[PDB]
Amino acid sequence: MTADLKSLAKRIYEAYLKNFNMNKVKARVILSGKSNNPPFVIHDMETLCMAEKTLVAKLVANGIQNKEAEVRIFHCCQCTSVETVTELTEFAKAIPGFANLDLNDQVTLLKYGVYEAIFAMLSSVMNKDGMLVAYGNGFITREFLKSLRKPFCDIMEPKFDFAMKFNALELDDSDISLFVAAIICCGDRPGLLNVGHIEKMQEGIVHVLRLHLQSNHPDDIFLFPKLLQKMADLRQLVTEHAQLVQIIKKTESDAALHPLLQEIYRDMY
Ligand SMILES: CC/C=C\C/C=C\C/C=C\C/C=C\C/C=C\CCCC(=O)O
Repeated sequence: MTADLKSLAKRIYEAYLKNFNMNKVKARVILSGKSNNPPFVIHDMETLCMAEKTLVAKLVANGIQNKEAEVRIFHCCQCTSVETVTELTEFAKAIPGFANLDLNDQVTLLKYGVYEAIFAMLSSVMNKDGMLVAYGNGFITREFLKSLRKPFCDIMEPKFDFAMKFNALELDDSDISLFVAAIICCGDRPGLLNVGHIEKMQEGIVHVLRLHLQSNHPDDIFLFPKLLQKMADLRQLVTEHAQLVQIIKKTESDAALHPLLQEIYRDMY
């Protein structure tokens, strides 16, 4: 007559496999070079423009009215975030207690948590040379993103830096699913109404995470505190990312921000 924490961990993992279009196994199969619709490599302007014509044709169907390359890239980044936000919102229903919260608290938790979760999961599609994009159908190089004009070259590099260290922890999907659930369940988000119930939701999911890591990673006795630190690092990465997005908003008139993301950023930090 106790909670079955192993079963809860499996429920979380299954919800993550169902709700996210990309997972670490799927990404690694693509990244390894394994036969139908392999990713198109974007390493320079020529290959960016070829990939766009095949994979996002509408965005470049405007002739002389097409936006600048960097702005098109930023638009594609935002489309990816909007999709991942939708996936995270459905995933969160699997977290014990989340769907029992008031709707406004669900919204606040997702508002602060989504970009932390986005950058954690992005590590799964990154290696030291580049990252998968467009539902696994493109691979854009880290050097190409660094070559973009300021401020757009400053978007991805800190995320690659985070990812290389995160990937060295050698987490699998069963671990990452619980880490993402724990990110969402933070009782210290600004503006929460029912802090007490959220704190107990957080305690429960972090307990599931700690026990799972103990079992799944017997070789790394500090993995749990390492991941607690990664959550704090992600909060700082998101604060800095939001500051850069605000610079883009103020100084780049063509880089329209999608309304869902503007709402996430509004009053965030
Ligand atoms: C063929 C063109 C398609 C894709 C290549 C262009 C851009 C890369 C796409 C996605 C990159 C992945 C994640 C985006 C990272 C940070 C989010 C920045 C925008 C935001 O603040 O929501």
